[PDB]
Amino acid sequence: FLELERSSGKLEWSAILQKMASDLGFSKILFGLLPKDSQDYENAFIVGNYPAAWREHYDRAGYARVDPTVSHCTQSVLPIFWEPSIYQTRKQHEFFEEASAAGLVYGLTMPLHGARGELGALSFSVEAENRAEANRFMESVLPTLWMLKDYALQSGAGLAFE
Amino acid sequence: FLELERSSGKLEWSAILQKMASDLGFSKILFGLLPKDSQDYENAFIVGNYPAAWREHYDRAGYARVDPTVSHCTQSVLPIFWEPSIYQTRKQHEFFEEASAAGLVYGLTMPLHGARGELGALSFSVEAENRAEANRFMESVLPTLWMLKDYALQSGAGLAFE
Ligand SMILES: CCCCCCCC(=O)CC(=O)N[C@H]1CCOC1=O
Ligand SMILES: CCCCCCCC(=O)CC(=O)N[C@H]1CCOC1=O
Repeated sequence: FLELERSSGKLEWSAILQKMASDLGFSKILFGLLPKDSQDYENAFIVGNYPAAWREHYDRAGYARVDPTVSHCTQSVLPIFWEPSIYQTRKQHEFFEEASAAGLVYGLTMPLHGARGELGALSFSVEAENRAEANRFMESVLPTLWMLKDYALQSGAGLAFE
Repeated sequence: FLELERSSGKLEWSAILQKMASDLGFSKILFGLLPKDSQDYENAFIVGNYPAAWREHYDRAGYARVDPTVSHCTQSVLPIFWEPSIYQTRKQHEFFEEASAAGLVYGLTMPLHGARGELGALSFSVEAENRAEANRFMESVLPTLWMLKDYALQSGAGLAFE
């Protein structure tokens, strides 16, 4: 946890975060951050190992307005699991189809709301065989994730905000 | 935690928040929240069972501007433990000495930063003989408190202001 805070720069910070996520049994992560009052989602600060094709397509298609995890983040400080039922609109249906093709089926997103108005998300995706297995897994590590997201946010904003 | 989310009104929500903190070892607590950019701390939505003399005295001589925990809250999302490591100035000396007289020797403060810009603090005080035991009491449930502060924040911001 405290290693995040000590890491000099983005690159080593990112590596620490990815490894910590890997330890817990997640295969993909995204840490994404925007400053206060900003809605420039396509130029957010992004770290992690999401597929670059997904990231580019997402930004090009403006999926930040479509991704149900992102609207949720703008509205809440509580985690959102990537349950089928968060994908409610036709476009979110297609979003899910496309996210699945990129390996992003099971996971959750922890909203980030930093001390200086930063808005963001920390998503963790797990490769699982079914929704029963995935959810039960995420539920096991959730208290750890909960502390992790705020440490990530404070240190991560700290390399971004300054 | 969901029993908090379902709370209809402030009084009802307050009782369950007080009960839960109490169940966790914290006989004194303060949930205080401001809307976006409200620096008038005496305007803040306030629940908990801090001694009323302390609160009114606090909200009148601008102890919010002296309290090291509030300074921290405007800069961090991470918890701050109440200790001389944070009370070090002379103006912060007597703050602690006075907080001590009111029974607030040991505790911690979870900064609050809600999704719509809300600013505030959830503070838990614990009764203990010494700081070693005090820290044990707090660190043992810190993951639970971490979840509780965000649950309190989301539900709370929706009752205070909505
Ligand atoms: C506020 C920061 C800007 C947003 C960066 C992109 C946010 C996300 O990509 C959220 C996220 O992890 N969504 C997941 C949900 C299934 O597919 C995804 O890509
Ligand atoms: C943003 C909220 C506006 C003012 C709310 C008061 C917050 C606090 O009272 C912080 C707090 O709990 N300080 C602790 C430290 C020892 O005595 C106290 O009263």
